[PDB]
Amino acid sequence: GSHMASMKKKGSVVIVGRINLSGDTAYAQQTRGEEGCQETSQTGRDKNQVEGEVQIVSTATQTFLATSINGVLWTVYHGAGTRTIASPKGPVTQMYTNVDKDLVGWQAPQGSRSLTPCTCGSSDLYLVTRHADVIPVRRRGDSRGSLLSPRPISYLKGSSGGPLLCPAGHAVGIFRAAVSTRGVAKAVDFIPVESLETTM
Ligand SMILES: CC(C)(C)[C@@H]1NC(=O)O[C@@H]2CCC[C@H]2OC/C=C/C(F)(F)c2nc3ccccc3nc2O[C@@H]2C[C@@H](C(=O)N[C@]3(C(=O)NS(=O)(=O)C4(C)CC4)C[C@H]3C(F)F)N(C2)C1=O
Ligand SMILES: [Zn+2]
Repeated sequence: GSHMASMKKKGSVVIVGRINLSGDTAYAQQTRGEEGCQETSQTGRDKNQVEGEVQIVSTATQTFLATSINGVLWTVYHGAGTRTIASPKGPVTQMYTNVDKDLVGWQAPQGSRSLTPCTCGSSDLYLVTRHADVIPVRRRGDSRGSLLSPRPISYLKGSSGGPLLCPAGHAVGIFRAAVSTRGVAKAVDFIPVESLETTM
């Protein structure tokens, strides 16, 4: 538009839940409903206590995941764009932005826990989805892995930004895109943790 006085501001990304991995059972928890999410996106002020490594995040139009690794909350650019994230003292600007990698990052929220970058060199991985499904993935290249059991794309939608983990629970990568044919996801593409470590 040409009328700057009425130009709108995009809201903040908002943490609305988490994938609980602290015990023997993975499960999703919601920490904020849709109305409170809307309010928090506009103010950028989120007073909720943050816990865990994998957050469920939302904008006005999308929901996806974000994963703390080495004190940075990482997610995908196709979800967050250049948006700030809401925090107790207001909006927080991204400290990493790389559209070529489909990658953004903010300082990790106070109270969050960070995953350690994997140095195991192992190819037996586990994808964690927004529904707290743990999906075995065999690593097939620097940024690719195959599902041991393929599943319709619907079961992976909304899990970009989530982690691929090694058998020891280290972060190996961030889920970016799916490889699907006839609607069935047979493989996943992820941002390797080394690419995060280079971006850092
Ligand atoms: C056909 C398909 C499955 C839709 C698509 N496959 C696909 O493109 O595969 C090719 C071949 C193998 C790698 C990939 O190379 C292209 C790179 C794509 C990309 F990822 F780097 C990407 N960079 C962007 C940078 C800037 C702006 C937009 C971008 N858009 C991108 O990709 C787009 C988005 C990405 C996506 O849907 N991700 C997921 C997801 O859950 N999102 S989400 O949470 O619902 C949501 C949309 C709320 C945020 C995990 C997959 C879930 F659904 F399984 N896409 C399309 C796909 O996965
Ligand atoms: Zn490891």
